[PDB]
Amino acid sequence: STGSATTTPIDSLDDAYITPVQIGTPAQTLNLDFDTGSSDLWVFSSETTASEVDGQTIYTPSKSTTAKLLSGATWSISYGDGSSSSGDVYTDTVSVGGLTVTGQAVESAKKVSSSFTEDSTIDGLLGLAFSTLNTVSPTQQKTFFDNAKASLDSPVFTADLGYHAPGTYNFGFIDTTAYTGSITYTAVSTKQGFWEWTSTGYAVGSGTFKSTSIDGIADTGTTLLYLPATVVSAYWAQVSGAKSSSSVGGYVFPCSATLPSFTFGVGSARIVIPGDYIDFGPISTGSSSCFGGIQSSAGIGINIFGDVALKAAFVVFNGATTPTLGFASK
Repeated sequence: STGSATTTPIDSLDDAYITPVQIGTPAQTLNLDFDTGSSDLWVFSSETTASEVDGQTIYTPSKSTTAKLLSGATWSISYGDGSSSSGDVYTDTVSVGGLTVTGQAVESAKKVSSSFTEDSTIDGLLGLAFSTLNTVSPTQQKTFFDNAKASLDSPVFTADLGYHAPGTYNFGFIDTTAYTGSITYTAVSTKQGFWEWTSTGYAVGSGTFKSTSIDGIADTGTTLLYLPATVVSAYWAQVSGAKSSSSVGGYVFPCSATLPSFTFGVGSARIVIPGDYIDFGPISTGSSSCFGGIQSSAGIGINIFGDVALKAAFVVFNGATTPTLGFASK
């Protein structure tokens, strides 16, 4: 089997991408944030505290003839941005782009933190990291991809995120028309539950490539590119007037600037992020200070190849017995 679904930016900045997901019978379609940095499929629901729902579409398990309470199971998750959610668990039929999994754990939120409530465009998350990170207790549950894997034509999914445009998540096949050149594959460590890999270096603009190992994760659920402070300083030093602002929470730059590209290495291959992908717009409406799309990871504990990086590539998440990541230009 295969599946193919379009993913759409939630706003004009590409802050996140939503993908329609069919849950239950008859289908209830919710727009979920596919997140290769986490491993829970959770949804706003008829159980979510009413004051914490503000425009999201909810899953109502009592209206699904295939929903079953997973008795005794609870979940609770906290994300790297400080947001969180928790609740109980149903199993139900879940379909993405024509690919159907029966018995998928659908984690129904009883509580969500304010950042979820305040974002009416995201109805939940669909985790695509390794199932070892799934938070359901006392019986950990498998991700949608893990459940689908055995049925797929090939045990892979691909992320093809658009810049200011829709893109595609495919399951079970690699669309050879969706990229240019060849795909370069690189080793993955699953020791932390992430799609963790080592970039071979970077360049700023037309500058020389610096060969240096940068361990990080491929994370579709993170907007920006978070890299070591040395690398980030080297980038922003090429933008007149750019500076790190403690009050704003990162590097800002004059909105009048033209940003240089940023290149990262994948083995001997190179992925170029155009400068325009690094512009996240005014820090507040009408400001002439703009927020940068490359930020320091120093306070995180891990480097994160988020959407800024991934949308410059066609990315293969190869879930074979020994997982690997592939990157191609497009």
